[PDB]
Amino acid sequence: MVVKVGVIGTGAMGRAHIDRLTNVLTGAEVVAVTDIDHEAAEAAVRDFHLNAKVYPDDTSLLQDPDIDAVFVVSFGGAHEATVLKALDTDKFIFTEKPLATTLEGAKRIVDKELTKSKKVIQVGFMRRYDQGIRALKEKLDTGIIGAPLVVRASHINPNVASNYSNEMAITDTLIHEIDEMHWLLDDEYTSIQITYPRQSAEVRNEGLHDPQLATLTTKKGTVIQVLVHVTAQYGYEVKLEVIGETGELQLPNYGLGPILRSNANQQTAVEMSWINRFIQAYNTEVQEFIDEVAKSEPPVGPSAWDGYIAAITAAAANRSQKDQETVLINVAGTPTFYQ
Amino acid sequence: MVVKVGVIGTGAMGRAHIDRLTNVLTGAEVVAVTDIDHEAAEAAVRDFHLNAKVYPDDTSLLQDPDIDAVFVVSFGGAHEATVLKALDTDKFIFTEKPLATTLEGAKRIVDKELTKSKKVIQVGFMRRYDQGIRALKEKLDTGIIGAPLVVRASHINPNVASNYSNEMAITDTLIHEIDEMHWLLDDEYTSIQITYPRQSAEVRNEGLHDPQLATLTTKKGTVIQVLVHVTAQYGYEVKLEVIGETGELQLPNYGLGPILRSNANQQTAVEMSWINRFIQAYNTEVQEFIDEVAKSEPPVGPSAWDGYIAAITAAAANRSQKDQETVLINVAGTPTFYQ
Amino acid sequence: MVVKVGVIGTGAMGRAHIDRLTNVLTGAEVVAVTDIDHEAAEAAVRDFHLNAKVYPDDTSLLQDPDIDAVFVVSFGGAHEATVLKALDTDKFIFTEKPLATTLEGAKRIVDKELTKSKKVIQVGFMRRYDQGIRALKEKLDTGIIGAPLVVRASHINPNVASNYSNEMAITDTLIHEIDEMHWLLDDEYTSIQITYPRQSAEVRNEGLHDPQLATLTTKKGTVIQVLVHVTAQYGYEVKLEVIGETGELQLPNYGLGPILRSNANQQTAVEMSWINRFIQAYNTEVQEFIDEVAKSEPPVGPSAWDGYIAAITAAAANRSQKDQETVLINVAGTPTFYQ
Amino acid sequence: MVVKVGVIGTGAMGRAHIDRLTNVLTGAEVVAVTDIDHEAAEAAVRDFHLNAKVYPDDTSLLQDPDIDAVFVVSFGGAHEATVLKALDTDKFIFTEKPLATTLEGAKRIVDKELTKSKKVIQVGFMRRYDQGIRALKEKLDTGIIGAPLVVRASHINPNVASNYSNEMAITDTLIHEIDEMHWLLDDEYTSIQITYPRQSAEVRNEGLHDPQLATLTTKKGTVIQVLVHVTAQYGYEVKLEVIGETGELQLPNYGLGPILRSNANQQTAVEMSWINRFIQAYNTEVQEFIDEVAKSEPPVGPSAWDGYIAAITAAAANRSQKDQETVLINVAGTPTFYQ
Ligand SMILES: NC(=O)c1ccc[n+]([C@@H]2O[C@H](COP(=O)([O-])OP(=O)(O)OC[C@H]3O[C@@H](n4cnc5c(N)ncnc54)[C@H](O)[C@@H]3O)[C@@H](O)[C@H]2O)c1
Ligand SMILES: NC(=O)c1ccc[n+]([C@@H]2O[C@H](COP(=O)([O-])OP(=O)(O)OC[C@H]3O[C@@H](n4cnc5c(N)ncnc54)[C@H](O)[C@@H]3O)[C@@H](O)[C@H]2O)c1
Ligand SMILES: NC(=O)c1ccc[n+]([C@@H]2O[C@H](COP(=O)([O-])OP(=O)(O)OC[C@H]3O[C@@H](n4cnc5c(N)ncnc54)[C@H](O)[C@@H]3O)[C@@H](O)[C@H]2O)c1
Ligand SMILES: NC(=O)c1ccc[n+]([C@@H]2O[C@H](COP(=O)([O-])OP(=O)(O)OC[C@H]3O[C@@H](n4cnc5c(N)ncnc54)[C@H](O)[C@@H]3O)[C@@H](O)[C@H]2O)c1
Ligand SMILES: O[C@H]1[C@H](O)[C@@H](O)[C@H](O)[C@@H](O)[C@H]1O
Repeated sequence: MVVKVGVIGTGAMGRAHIDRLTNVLTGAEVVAVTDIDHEAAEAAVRDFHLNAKVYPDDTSLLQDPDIDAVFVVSFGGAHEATVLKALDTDKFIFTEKPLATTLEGAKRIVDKELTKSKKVIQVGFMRRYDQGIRALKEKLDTGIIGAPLVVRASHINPNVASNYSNEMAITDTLIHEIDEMHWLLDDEYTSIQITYPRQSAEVRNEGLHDPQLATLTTKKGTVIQVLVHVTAQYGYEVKLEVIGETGELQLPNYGLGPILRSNANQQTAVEMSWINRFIQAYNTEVQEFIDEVAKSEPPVGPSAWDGYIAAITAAAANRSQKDQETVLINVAGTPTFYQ
Repeated sequence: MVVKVGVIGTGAMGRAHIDRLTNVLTGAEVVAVTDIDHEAAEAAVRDFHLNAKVYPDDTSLLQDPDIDAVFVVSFGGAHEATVLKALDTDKFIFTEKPLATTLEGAKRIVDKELTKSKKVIQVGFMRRYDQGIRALKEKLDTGIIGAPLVVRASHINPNVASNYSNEMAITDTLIHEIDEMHWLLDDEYTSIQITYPRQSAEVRNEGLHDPQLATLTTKKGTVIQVLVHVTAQYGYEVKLEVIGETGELQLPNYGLGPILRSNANQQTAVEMSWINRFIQAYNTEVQEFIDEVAKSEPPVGPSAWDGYIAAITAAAANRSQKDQETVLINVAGTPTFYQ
Repeated sequence: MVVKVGVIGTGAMGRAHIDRLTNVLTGAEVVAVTDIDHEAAEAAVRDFHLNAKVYPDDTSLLQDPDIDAVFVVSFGGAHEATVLKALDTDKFIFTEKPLATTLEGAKRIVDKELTKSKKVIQVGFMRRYDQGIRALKEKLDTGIIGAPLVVRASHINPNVASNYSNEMAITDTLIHEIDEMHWLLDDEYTSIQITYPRQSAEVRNEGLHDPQLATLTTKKGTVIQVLVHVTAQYGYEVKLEVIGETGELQLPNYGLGPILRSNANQQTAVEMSWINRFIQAYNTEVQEFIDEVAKSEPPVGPSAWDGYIAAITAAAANRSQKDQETVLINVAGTPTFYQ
Repeated sequence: MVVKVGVIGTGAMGRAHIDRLTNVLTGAEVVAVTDIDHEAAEAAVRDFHLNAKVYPDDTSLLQDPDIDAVFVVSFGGAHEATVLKALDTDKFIFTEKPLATTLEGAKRIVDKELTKSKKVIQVGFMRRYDQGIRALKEKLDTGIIGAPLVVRASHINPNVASNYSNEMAITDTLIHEIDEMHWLLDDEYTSIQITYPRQSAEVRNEGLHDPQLATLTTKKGTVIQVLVHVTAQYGYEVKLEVIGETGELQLPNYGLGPILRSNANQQTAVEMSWINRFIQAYNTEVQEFIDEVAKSEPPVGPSAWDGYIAAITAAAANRSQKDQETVLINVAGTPTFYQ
């Protein structure tokens, strides 16, 4: 039997999740939608040929007793309240990142979900589902390179829109690494420091520093060095290297396109779209959520606790962006509810 | 509508197709299976959690009116009779390659299908659906390397089962390249020659020559040199290089796993089976079949005609296997039914 | 103590050898030169600031008692006579390839050398000294991939000059693979066959077929497939893959230049010059010869007998070029003098 | 003419330089040696078949008027006094790194050299002669990736001797990157900071932190992140990546050895010896020195001023090692003498 889904927020990513649920993946149907732009909601039903109700708001959607799960894909600042409303129902909840735009909001969601008899929230950190990143983590966990001492990573994007701010370097971009590293390493963060190399001439946006260097430390002492470079021009690329006691692991060459020998060069195309880079991870992530719902079991993907960790770390990083000083992080031990 | 599927042959690939139809793809349910090994059939039903009938043979399964489409996934030599029996029904038919193991068998199938009012057979030539191979073809077709003069290909398997015969080097293995190159180049064959290099000590099957070299020539004069090496030990690999007038195109190494630096080496894993190497291609081809069946429309993928055309060249190769002499090929034009 | 060298032929490669001997390598001095173009010879003296005598011909140069070794770097057709004269002296002899332009010439040399008390000839087949090619042979010889069954190789050149003939595809280009493969495999050839794929539109030379496919068979059964492509446009490239019973070996990409990420591509440069490609090999080869002469020991590089094997094989290939048919090769057993 | 050389310090590197000068490179002869271990010097003479005088100390050796140049290859701490003595002579001076073990000693040398009628000192920072590193610099200097924003580098070593100390992570290992980067970027340093990640279990030496992270900043604002890992086990490796405004450049994998397909992996060998890694650079660096001396021209390699920059920066690094705090660097303008 089919997992009946409501979607709250039918913009870009909302529509892409609808497409996933409707066209790409198995076992679900979108039967309700809402958007504060009623017209956007109506277009979704129309464009994807859904047999679905358009609700005027989130509150009314959430009272529909036939909806098994909700996807929250509205503006980030709007997640917190909506998630708290859905927690007054029994529905499963897939929220895109962030769990909340403040760490205070995140803690509320955590505290409330912790009052429930079982976990219902999955947060949209898709990196964990990417085949390559997953395969590296698995290899690391065999012990073949010993303990992880240093991690070096890059988050490379070709160009940004007019609306991209200095803070979004953290909240939209580094956030992926923020969720990824503690999971990768099975460790907790103790600090974050953002430093600014010389400013790129390619930056067109007021207040945006690019590139940015993020250094994180963990409780076991692993140091993580992330390069964030969002006006890099050449392509979209995610790089990851783990330095171990006895060896190293890194992500392979990405891409399926051919190797061209021509005009005194050998070359391969580089991905230009993060959308395309992570198509697989999005599919895998959402299919897993649906599969869990379908058997009336809690999600096994990133949780509200993960969302809270990310929120705390992002806020520490936003603080660090002001003065380039190291900010400490102390995250509480995970409630057993979240293991 | 959800397509109700029967699967005939529930070995390695039968199982993989059941898995994908059940857990990954959309719009299908496996409702019946059969295998000459009843235990294998029962194992498939249980391992994939099916509510499926287990029929004692193909003929009984084919006479179940509730089945919309059948998958023929038995030993290659068994496809011919099963496909012919299925053509006595109104079911859609997906057969794995080869269409048959002889030219005469393939021709029987085409002759019978031509008596029907619409086309119902798709053949599992999945290479055409592989994203990398498609990307190479599309780049070739831009003209960037000029005309294709030579193609070099490898079809590498680590080992074979005890039932793998010399003839199967062509009908089970080379058949992929036989179909592929004529699609890739939009050209047809004028000859094939099989030669036998130094026999590997790794061969364990009586009568099997390994490796084998296949030289195919096309009408436009492109020469294709295929290496078939099915006891290679190291891994499963498909390699493709197109030599043009002004450049070259090559398929990249396939791999998701990490690069490991350890013990005086830098290494990456190689796939050990088709099952994972071509998972995308199998998913795509099968989804397309199911989507067509759902509309009660003929398949748009490779046809029994493509199967026959390949069988002509395969039969030529099997003839060449006897004396290592070149065998001429001149295939008939595509009948209107198959255009 | 310094090996005194005379150079016979002071053209492009003659000058390059002079340069090596004078400015790059250790233990030698060019004290005499000759060229049928006297002006070229004088120029070589001035240009390399030599303390050397210019002789009118090879005969007179060869009478200088102070010369320990001669370099034969004239037109290929001139090698035979000069090498035969030099064998009337006790001097060591480095001849560039070919040993002789006919097989009968090569045999005359071998027969004459066999009367001497020690071996004095090294032939300039430099591939054997290329570090990459050597490293591959070495790894092969460890047994790690088992016995070599098939060799796939490419000799890629961007364009040719107007003097380049069909037969030069063998005598100037394939000759390197002809010397290389029997050495690589510790084997003897039994046949060669040249075939012509579709003719490239890039060919501008009368009578030239390009590309050419060369297939060689060996006594142990290994099949060698070489692609010769001399109007390839994109670069100069030497490729080598050995298919073994239990694994494969291939040369890596040549070049030390950086990997560039730019403009939606990842790229490395491709060499356009065979000269640049084989700088190291030429240096290593000549240094070895000099080092042997310095000890008054026989050269240990490719011998007149290797020159003979090359000549017989090349002749067979030029024969095959007429009709694309296989031509047998039965090389006599190696004389103990050459073992 | 032949450059007559004296060598001070005939240990591992001094013997390696003697070997270069005698058996590999052109244009030099070792005619004098000294070592505080007299038996080591005598042994160098025997082992390399030198026609050389053994002197009991540096002072005595420096009085041989037949010596055109001296090589200083003693303990680092002995370089300063010896170089200063040598500057009272007219001989040219090749000193292995470091110029001096204190910045004050380096200044003394600089100050003294500045009084002379020509520059005579070259310092053994061989990285600048490495073909791959040079090719990367050259490409960077074309402007193709825009301005350099960040540099990421690794200095990876398998294991260290029992006498390797924490400070040697800087003075023996990071010193190479210290000289390299300011040259690479044509910039000057403004700061250095050494941080200590998780301590490796592979460390056997009391007080040694491994790995170590070094962050250098430059006047133009480029940030350099170096990973120093000297108990890495797997191999010896130098990595370099330059992140530009519009692209990236990175050094390719080192090695000419083959790609092996075997045992479910594709692999290439990793160098285990620093010696073999930089053999080319050592040869080139020394040949260039000898070629300059042959002409009575000043060296064009790394100078005493480069030695001073390195000593200042190393000193700052050793200071940073105490508390992991950033240390400023402000080197004086380069004297015209050293331009
Ligand atoms: N990689 C990822 O995981 C990833 C990628 C893209 C976007 N996202 C996240 O998805 C969310 C949406 O991003 P987007 O790119 O689609 O933005 P968007 O602006 O296109 O779409 C958001 C939609 O939400 C609607 N909306 C806003 N507030 C609402 C409310 N309270 N209730 C209902 N609807 C509301 C808007 O009208 C709009 O239609 C954001 O949280 C974004 O961070 C995540
Ligand atoms: N397209 C591809 O890449 C790909 C990959 C693997 C296999 N195949 C094809 O799939 C088919 C099956 O191969 P496999 O690897 O699964 O082999 P397998 O040996 O694992 O399984 C074959 C199954 O067929 C059963 N069988 C044999 N004859 C039968 C008959 N008359 N009726 C019913 N069942 C019968 C056997 O008992 C066995 O269970 C072959 O045609 C093979 O060429 C294609
Ligand atoms: N091993 C290699 O890779 C390689 C590379 C280049 C050339 N070669 C060989 O080197 C030889 C010379 O080639 P090149 O490119 O220098 O050609 P070139 O034409 O530049 O020079 C040849 C020189 O030989 C002189 N010469 C001709 N006949 C002579 C004779 N009887 N005595 C003395 N001098 C004579 C010519 O006047 C000319 O100066 C050829 O055999 C060529 O095949 C080998
Ligand atoms: N550039 C490079 O990459 C590189 C590599 C290795 C060594 N080096 C440098 O080479 C120098 C030597 O290192 P090594 O590995 O050969 O060490 P080593 O200990 O093997 O040899 C040093 C030699 O110097 C002798 N010696 C010590 N003090 C002396 C003095 N006052 N006068 C004369 N001789 C003296 C010692 O007896 C010994 O024989 C060091 O400065 C080292 O840092 C540079
Ligand atoms: O049946 C399989 C299948 O066709 C594979 O794709 C091929 O690689 C194997 O050689 C063959 O035995």
